[PDB]
Amino acid sequence: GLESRVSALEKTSQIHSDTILRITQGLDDANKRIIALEQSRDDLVASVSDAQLAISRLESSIGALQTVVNGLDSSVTQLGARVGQLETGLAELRVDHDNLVARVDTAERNIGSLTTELSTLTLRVTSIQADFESRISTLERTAVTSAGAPLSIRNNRMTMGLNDGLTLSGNNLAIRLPGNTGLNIQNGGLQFRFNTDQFQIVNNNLTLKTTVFDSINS
Amino acid sequence: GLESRVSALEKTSQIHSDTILRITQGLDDANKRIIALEQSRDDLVASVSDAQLAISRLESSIGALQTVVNGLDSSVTQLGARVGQLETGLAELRVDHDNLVARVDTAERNIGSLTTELSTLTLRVTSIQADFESRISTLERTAVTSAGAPLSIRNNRMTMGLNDGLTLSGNNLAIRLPGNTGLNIQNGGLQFRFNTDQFQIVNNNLTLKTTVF
Amino acid sequence: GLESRVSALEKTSQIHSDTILRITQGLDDANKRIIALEQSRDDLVASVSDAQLAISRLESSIGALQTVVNGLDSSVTQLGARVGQLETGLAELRVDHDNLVARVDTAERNIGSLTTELSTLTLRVTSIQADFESRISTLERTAVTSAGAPLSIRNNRMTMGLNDGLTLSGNNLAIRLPGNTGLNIQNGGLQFRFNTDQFQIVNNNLTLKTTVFD
Repeated sequence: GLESRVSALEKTSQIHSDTILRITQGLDDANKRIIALEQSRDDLVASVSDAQLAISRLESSIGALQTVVNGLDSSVTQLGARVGQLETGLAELRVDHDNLVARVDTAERNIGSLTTELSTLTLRVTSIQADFESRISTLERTAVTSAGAPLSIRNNRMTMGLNDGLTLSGNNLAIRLPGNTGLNIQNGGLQFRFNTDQFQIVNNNLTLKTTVFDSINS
Repeated sequence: GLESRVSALEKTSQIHSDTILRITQGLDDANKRIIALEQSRDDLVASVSDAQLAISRLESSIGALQTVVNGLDSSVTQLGARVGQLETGLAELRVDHDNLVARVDTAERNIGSLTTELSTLTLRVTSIQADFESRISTLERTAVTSAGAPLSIRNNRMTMGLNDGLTLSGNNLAIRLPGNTGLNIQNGGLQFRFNTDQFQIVNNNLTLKTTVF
Repeated sequence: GLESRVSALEKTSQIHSDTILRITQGLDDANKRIIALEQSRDDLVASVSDAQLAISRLESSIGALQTVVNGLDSSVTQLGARVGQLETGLAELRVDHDNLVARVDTAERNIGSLTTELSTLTLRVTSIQADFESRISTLERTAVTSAGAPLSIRNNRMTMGLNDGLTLSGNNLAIRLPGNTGLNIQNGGLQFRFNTDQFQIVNNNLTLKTTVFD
């Protein structure tokens, strides 16, 4: 009856008491685990906040590096064009210098050639001047350029003027003896001629012979 | 009395059972949600640790790359100075070459004139030598340089030496006949003169005239 | 007895009601804190995921930049080698040009000395030509190169041909009178001689003296 209803309550009350104590232990365990979770949350928020700032710094550093590198790339491209032209320019100036060196090599050979050719010609002029000076001089000292009477010169020709009594016989000067007056060229020269029965020569004087008048005296 | 007290206890006891069951249900659900949070927490810790390590590596590699980019920047600057010096040096040498070319241009033009003027002078010396050689030798072959007696040369003048018997009549050679000895220049030359009543000529001999009785 | 048991149950029933309410308050506190942790967890997942995505992007950028930088380093090295070859080349051309400048410096001095020597010789040749021309043509105009008889030239020597009657007394032209014929060179020239007791000269005529007949 009423004792049965009380006994049933006491039975349930003991179960309620045991279950309440178990729920309390479980709720205490859940609370501790929540605190540990809130601590982990705070640690994670701080680590993530630090990681986010570090990432932002890395993005600034990388972005600044990319621009510096981009600049370096253009400068290297400009220097590559400048070295390329410098190698072309130096190759051209070397070809131009070598072509000029060949021209100087030819000019040095032509200068040396003119030096000996002029030396030969200067020596030749000295040789001709000396030989001709000596030859002209010999002629000037020894050639006949004037003459005294009976000789005369007209246009490089010398002639001899002769008066009557002197003439040319063959190629020679001779004594002219016209007619017959007792003069003759004989016995190597000029001789006088006389009748040898009438005349004689005594002391180189014409003399009448001693016997001339013998026929008259007889 | 007790029936009402027990009845009240029974009513509260039934409410307690129902609330206890709902609380157990709630605690069970809270426990399941705590487990999921602990697992999520473990996964976050692992991923944050991995993120920190990766950041640390990015910091190291950016730093090393900055050092290399700094070294590259200085090299590009040093090369830029060297290139500009080479560009000036080549432009200076091209000017110095072009000026020396102009000096060779005149030298080549001066050699060409010297070669021409020497060639004309050589032909002139040959021309002068041949003309004078012929003229001198003609004079050396034909000119009178000596003479035999009665001719003599003194200071380029030729004279004729004359003995008594030969003289000048004007500028002509003549026979000298001093005084009157019967010799005379007449009838075109030398003749002997005699009295024509006392002498005659027979075979070019002076003869006494026959009519002298 | 039974009333003592009822009173024991009532006391326990009130303790149960009070603890149930405290557990209800505790469980409610737990649920609020769980909801907040779940939302914080969702935000952390989103923020960690954003950070992981940002990290992988930086890793790609660093990898790509390192590639470019190594290429640039390779490019600067080759350039530095070309620059060094250009420097040794320009220094070689400068030496070669300055050695040619010295060769042109001596060649110009040689050309100048050769212009002087050729100019001096040209004037000298003209002087020799003018002096010799005058002297030669003076000899050509005045020198004796031919002679009329009795003068004759043989090998630049002039002689005079003489017939009998003409000879030489030393270097002088003389009349030759062989033997004793009455002719003699006396009183400055040619005279005829005669016996002055038998002959006389009257009007330059040989005459017999009157005394010869007596």
